[PDB]
Amino acid sequence: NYQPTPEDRFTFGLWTVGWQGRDPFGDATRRALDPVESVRRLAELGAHGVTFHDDDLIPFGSSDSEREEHVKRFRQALDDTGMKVPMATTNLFTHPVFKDGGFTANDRDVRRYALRKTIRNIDLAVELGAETYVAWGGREGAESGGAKDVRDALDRMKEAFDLLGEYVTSQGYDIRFAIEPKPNEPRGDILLPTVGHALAFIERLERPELYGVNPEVGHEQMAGLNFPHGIAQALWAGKLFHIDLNGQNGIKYDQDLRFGAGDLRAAFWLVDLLESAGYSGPRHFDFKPPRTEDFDGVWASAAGCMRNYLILKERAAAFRADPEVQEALRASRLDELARPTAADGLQALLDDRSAFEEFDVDAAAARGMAFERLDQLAMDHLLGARG
Amino acid sequence: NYQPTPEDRFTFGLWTVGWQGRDPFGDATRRALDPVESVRRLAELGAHGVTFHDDDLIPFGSSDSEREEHVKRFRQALDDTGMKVPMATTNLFTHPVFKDGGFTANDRDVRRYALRKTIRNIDLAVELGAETYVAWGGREGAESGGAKDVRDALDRMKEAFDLLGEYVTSQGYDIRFAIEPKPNEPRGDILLPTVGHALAFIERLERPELYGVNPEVGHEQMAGLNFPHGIAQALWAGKLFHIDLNGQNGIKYDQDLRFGAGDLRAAFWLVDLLESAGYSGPRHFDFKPPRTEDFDGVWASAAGCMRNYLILKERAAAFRADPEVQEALRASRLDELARPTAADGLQALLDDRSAFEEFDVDAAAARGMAFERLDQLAMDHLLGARG
Amino acid sequence: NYQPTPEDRFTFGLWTVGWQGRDPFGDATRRALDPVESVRRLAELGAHGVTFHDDDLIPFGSSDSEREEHVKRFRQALDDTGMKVPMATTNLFTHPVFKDGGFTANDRDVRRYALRKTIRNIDLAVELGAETYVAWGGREGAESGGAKDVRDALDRMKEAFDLLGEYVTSQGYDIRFAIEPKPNEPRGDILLPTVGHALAFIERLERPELYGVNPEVGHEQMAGLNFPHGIAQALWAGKLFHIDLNGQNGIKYDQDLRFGAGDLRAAFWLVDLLESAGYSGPRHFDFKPPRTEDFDGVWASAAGCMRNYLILKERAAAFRADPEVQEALRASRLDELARPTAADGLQALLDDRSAFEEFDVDAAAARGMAFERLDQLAMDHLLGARG
Amino acid sequence: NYQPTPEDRFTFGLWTVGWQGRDPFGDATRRALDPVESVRRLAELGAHGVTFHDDDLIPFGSSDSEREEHVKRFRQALDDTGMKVPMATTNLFTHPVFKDGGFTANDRDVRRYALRKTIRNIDLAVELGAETYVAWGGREGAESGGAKDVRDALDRMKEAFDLLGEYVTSQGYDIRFAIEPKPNEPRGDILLPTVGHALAFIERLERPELYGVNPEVGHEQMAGLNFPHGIAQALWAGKLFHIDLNGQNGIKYDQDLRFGAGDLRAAFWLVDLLESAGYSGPRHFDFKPPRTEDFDGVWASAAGCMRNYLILKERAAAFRADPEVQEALRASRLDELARPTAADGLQALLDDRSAFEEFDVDAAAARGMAFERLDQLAMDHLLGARG
Ligand SMILES: OC[C@H]1O[C@H](O)[C@H](O)[C@@H](O)[C@@H]1O
Ligand SMILES: OC[C@H]1O[C@H](O)[C@H](O)[C@@H](O)[C@@H]1O
Ligand SMILES: OC[C@H]1O[C@H](O)[C@H](O)[C@@H](O)[C@@H]1O
Ligand SMILES: OC[C@H]1O[C@H](O)[C@H](O)[C@@H](O)[C@@H]1O
Ligand SMILES: OC[C@H]1O[C@](O)(CO)[C@@H](O)[C@@H]1O
Ligand SMILES: OC[C@H]1O[C@](O)(CO)[C@@H](O)[C@@H]1O
Ligand SMILES: OC[C@H]1O[C@](O)(CO)[C@@H](O)[C@@H]1O
Ligand SMILES: OC[C@H]1O[C@](O)(CO)[C@@H](O)[C@@H]1O
Ligand SMILES: [Mn+2]
Ligand SMILES: [Mn+2]
Ligand SMILES: [Mn+2]
Ligand SMILES: [Mn+2]
Ligand SMILES: [Mn+2]
Ligand SMILES: [Mn+2]
Ligand SMILES: [Mn+2]
Ligand SMILES: [Mn+2]
Repeated sequence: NYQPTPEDRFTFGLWTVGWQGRDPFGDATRRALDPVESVRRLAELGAHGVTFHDDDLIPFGSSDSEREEHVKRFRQALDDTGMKVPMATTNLFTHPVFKDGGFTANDRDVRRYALRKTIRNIDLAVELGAETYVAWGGREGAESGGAKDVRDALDRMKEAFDLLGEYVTSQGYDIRFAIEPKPNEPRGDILLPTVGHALAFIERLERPELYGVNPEVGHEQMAGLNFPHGIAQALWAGKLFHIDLNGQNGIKYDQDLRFGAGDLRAAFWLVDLLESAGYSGPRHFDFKPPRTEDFDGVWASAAGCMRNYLILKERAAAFRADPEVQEALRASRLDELARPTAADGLQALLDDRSAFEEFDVDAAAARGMAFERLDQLAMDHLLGARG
Repeated sequence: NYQPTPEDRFTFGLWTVGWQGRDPFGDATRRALDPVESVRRLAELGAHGVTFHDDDLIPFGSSDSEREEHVKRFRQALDDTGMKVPMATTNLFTHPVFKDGGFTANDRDVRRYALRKTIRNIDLAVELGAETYVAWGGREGAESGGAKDVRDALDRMKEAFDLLGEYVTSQGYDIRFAIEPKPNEPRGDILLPTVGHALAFIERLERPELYGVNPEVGHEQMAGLNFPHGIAQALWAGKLFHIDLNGQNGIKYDQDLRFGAGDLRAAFWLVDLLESAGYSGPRHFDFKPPRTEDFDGVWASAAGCMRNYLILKERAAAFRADPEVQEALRASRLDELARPTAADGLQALLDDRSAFEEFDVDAAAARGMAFERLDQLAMDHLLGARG
Repeated sequence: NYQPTPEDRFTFGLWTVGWQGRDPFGDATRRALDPVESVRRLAELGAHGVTFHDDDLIPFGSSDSEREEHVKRFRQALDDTGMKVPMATTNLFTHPVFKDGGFTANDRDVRRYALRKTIRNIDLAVELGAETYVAWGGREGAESGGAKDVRDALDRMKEAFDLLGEYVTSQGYDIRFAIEPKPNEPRGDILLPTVGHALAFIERLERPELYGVNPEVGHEQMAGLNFPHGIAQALWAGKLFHIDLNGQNGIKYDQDLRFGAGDLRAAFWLVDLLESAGYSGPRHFDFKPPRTEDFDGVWASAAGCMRNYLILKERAAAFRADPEVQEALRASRLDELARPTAADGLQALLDDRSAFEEFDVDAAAARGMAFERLDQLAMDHLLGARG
Repeated sequence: NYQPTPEDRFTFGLWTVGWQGRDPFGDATRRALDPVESVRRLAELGAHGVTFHDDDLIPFGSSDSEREEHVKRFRQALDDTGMKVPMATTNLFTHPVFKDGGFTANDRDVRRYALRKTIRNIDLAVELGAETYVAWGGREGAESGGAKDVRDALDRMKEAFDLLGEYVTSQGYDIRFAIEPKPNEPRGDILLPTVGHALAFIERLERPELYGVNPEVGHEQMAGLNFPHGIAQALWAGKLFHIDLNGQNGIKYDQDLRFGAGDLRAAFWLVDLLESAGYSGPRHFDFKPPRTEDFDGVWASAAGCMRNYLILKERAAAFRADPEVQEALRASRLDELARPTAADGLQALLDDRSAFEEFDVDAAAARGMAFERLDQLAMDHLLGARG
């Protein structure tokens, strides 16, 4: 059971399985993977596709012809396997020139360079068939309060994304942008640190319809936030364009554990939500096989990502289909939450004495919500302990 | 030095100095304060004004005539002292009926009751001259994932605020709404948990211009977020309608320490920002004198709030006026952050070979940002150690 | 399946199911429970026993004869049901007199009073057959740095516990003490904030053998610590005298969720450890049924505590009995971790050239730990997805 | 003012100022520093000394004669400048062989290698005159629960430290060990994660007198703990052998900011404590100049460490010498905290009716602690705002 196939739409970044294990306190524990080899290994495990930063696919500073050759070999592997490229992104974080940011570097020349590097990869992404272009502003931020005027920085951020929107519109490209929040690391505080901040920012862009969010499980958890709540807000706004799936154990460094590790209950409620809402985008994993692992462990970790999603999907589906759960949901008045509070309108509400003057506050207060019983039914379903 | 006067616009909630010291593990340590007495004591310390929830001023369940009498006595104290009431709010959290929320309770009758309780206090607030009406959804949330469908809850939240907006518009009242985020406590996760989430939500209301945010120092810090960054985003959006000032030591329960306690450097950078941006609203303190304190300690704690703001204001002003700091800010290219990245437009950027083909990436990378020197000048100014 | 019986040794505090739902922002949602009624309800659910603070059983300020009568009625219920009282504790936190602590209050008279209140309840506990007496220093701490000289406070803490040890020794009582850490709440920082700090402190008492720890799942998680690691250290030291079981979602206020809620994987690894190590003490639940719940929800929440332990016990047992897991544990060299590094002694180690001069560092480095495969087998067992 | 001299005993690790700026998301921004150059630059800024890991001074895998030459050149720089080497440590974290630990690696051969690498550097440290040898178990831990049996791991940890203690005793070396805790990073959870856990562990070693702690400001703050409280416990136990000074903004990745940055009030209370208790060891800075900085910024950041200590020292000293503060400390009964609760003994306490039967609980409860006034005097002193 729980065998993935390409129709489950599981995708992986090249940088995930290709992570060599260099951390801030130690050297690489694994050799570099050829992108072609990752493509084939992932196809064999049942993945749908891969994603890339520019610099994962084409070594930084490659000539135009080295570049052609890298793309050609990759494209051949995609053709041989049937793997897709639904998303791409830019590396605006590794090279030293990006030490104070890309789009919001204090140096204007760096900001211009960041835009040009990005635009060149948008052309490549469209050529490979990507529908979503992710921006992760990992260096946009500060360690000290005087270093970054945040209002000016947001003006620069909006300028950058507006220009990118003008570019795609002018070229007639069919690609949308997704902003990936993260609250900190590697900068002390990162700009647009949560899904909320990103959603609010998007509404001030010149063409807000071209921009959504790419939330990551572990990033929101680094701020102690409820990830399924955040995703529900993004879905409610119509802005869940892509998602990064992984695990995280609490408020600490960005662990990027395989999906299902970390906060397992939150993973269950995330799956429940994605599947109930009909999210139809890629189930993308942004994870790092731990540096303890050899190559066999790398592939085992990747497989476990997919396995854990398909297990949780089954459990959530059983939960929602259970008539005893359906009855519980009514006992807890989930049905009533979905009805309008005042479809009769404001004047009717104001004239309704059962809403205030004659509302029996004590009787309403005495009614239990029956949430603990509901939650235990959810636990029993997750654990497969329904007698 | 550092004596406040009413022109500094310092305000306090009645619930702040009036907090009796009941916590989840212990009984009250102080007797209840009469609102009239708080008004006079605060006027003597140099405050500008007070704020209230409905239930702080009028005991829950008062008759129409007890209500009149409470308001009359309060109004007399305001007239005797010259104190203003710039803000008011509703208690939709204390009474048991609000155990699952007000605006987003699963029970529809409770939601209607929450709206009616709110509207009655909006009329009172306008009569007392409040310009801002705060909403803190402290019970809107969940302890378990199945208890609250978050999409439906946001539909209900938007319904409630839309109706309030219709009400104020229809009455011709000159009052705006400010949403006060908090990430958790007393619910396991609270809806709209940060300034970002609140800002994004506001953009989906029918009349977004009537709604802003009332961010609180300690609340954003409960998610480990940078408070001055959050306020800069709110100012950038034009939505900083009011602010709650206090202190918080990290990610834990909501401490509500006096302003300046907690993260002192963040307090300095907040003051710097508010004063540089010309925020002209109330400097409102939402703090709890610790339960260790008697009445003399209560007034000492309140006075310290004001004192610490005026000290930090002086230090920030000295920082920004220091020519050596002005030179540092140029050395760190803050000037350049404020200039447009590409006022020449997209086509010019694309044709500019100095932005990419001929950009010397190594030379740009080698340039230091000089941020540590700048930050030490900021430290020296804060500490009054400029030789 | 998963029906508890008294032989599973599940115990509950009277304050758990008896929590009325008063939180720092709201009033009680449930009426007070008679201790006799809790005893009978818990006996019917299959619990083994109950625990109490002095003030849960005997209202503060009771006369000697009211006291007798309270104890008599409780004792009758214990006799009627077969319920035991394995643990007792003192309330040194609720009454205002304890606002700055009990054992470490700055006022010496309060400290003496705290000792006398404690000793009176130790006599009661011994009469009811308790084997463990818990001390939770919830008020021992500070909100500000100058308020508490911590060295003097630790001298006072050690003085208090030494005196209690002298008391029990002098009376010939067969009772041991267990210190329950918590890092913060209701004080800004609490003394002995983690299991580590408590263990270290115990070693400086005059009779360290009489003192152990009473760690609580949610408390260690409030500091972002791994609870099963902490318990392993306490077991290694021979100091796990009692345990508090509950759930907690990350670094925030003390939630006291039912056991199994919160961090579900950590619950699995805790059960695995307790059962593998042969912990033979009570499985005590210190939880709060959420205030959303009526009485039916209270009992459902309590039942779920027990259910979730018995499910996890079964899953952990299946994990460790699985031959494929046993083989995995060898592949990951858990066997080798259990062997002495240098049973040959220091000189032999120093003369062993295969340990250094001729150690092939590259070959050792290339070996994968196979941890991800092991962890996925653990996941599959937890979820009941072993094909 | 605030010019350091070698008598202030400020020390720096070679790895601090020598950090090249490689982080988990980016390449180095600065070239490698020769240790000789760091020694001379630091001597010019007024430092007392430097500290080293084996691998900072002697490139891993050096021959015996390269090794001699590295040590000779370093020793010459020490002789030229008058700089001391008070502390040394081992790198048991960088090389891939240490991916699962040094002392607690599951592979027994790695554990033996870790011991031999350590012993070789203890000989070097003694030759250079170090009095303290630090052990930071950065790789001792796990990402998953099944990977590390923690009891066995602690047996292995104790074995390793016992053997080191036997080694130094047998050689007659005058050097003590200090364990440096950290709660996580680069492992998901690290063993002995706080000062408490380390202190408790030390008490189970064969010769506990040879072992103390090397607490780091930012590490304890990564668990949300109060650093001055932790240090007070270490001083109370007589185990503060060395300290790492730096700054950290809350619960996140290990920032290693310059001292005084981060939580500035905690820095003030730490300085107050160190100076009041007469700590006479090195004031060692374990900080990372941010990667935004060039070499000029590196030296500015290092200088700021020292400056900020000397400013805080002056402010704390002024605080404690202020007669108005001395009077406040009596008003808050700090004097009484320092007196024994029951120097009269247990029987006298039991017979003292003023301790219980006739204690007026209400009168004691009504007395305010006056802590807020005290804390504001502390604030005013820190800020230099005493009129
Ligand atoms: O944006 C693409 C990716 O870039 C980097 O690898 C980030 O660490 C990751 O979280 C993000 O998803
Ligand atoms: O909204 C008004 C106030 O209501 C409550 O007292 C909250 O605890 C507080 O943070 C908020 O500012
Ligand atoms: O010590 C007994 C109990 O006292 C209080 O109720 C605490 O909140 C709880 O954690 C502790 O277990
Ligand atoms: O133990 C010596 C040092 O080793 C490493 O550099 C650690 O990151 C640091 O915290 C520690 O102080
Ligand atoms: O470019 C205008 C900008 O200039 C600043 O005052 C920089 O000093 C900003 O805070 C504002 O967005
Ligand atoms: O009222 C329509 C709503 O109904 C739900 O499906 C409730 O099941 C929501 O998730 C959506 O906002
Ligand atoms: O009672 C002796 C004690 O006195 C203090 O100096 C109080 O000033 C302590 O820090 C020490 O433990
Ligand atoms: O070496 C004895 C050790 O063996 C284990 O059971 C390993 O299975 C430990 O938990 C204990 O410390
Ligand atoms: Mn991540
Ligand atoms: Mn990601
Ligand atoms: Mn607050
Ligand atoms: Mn507030
Ligand atoms: Mn608890
Ligand atoms: Mn407990
Ligand atoms: Mn560190
Ligand atoms: Mn350190």
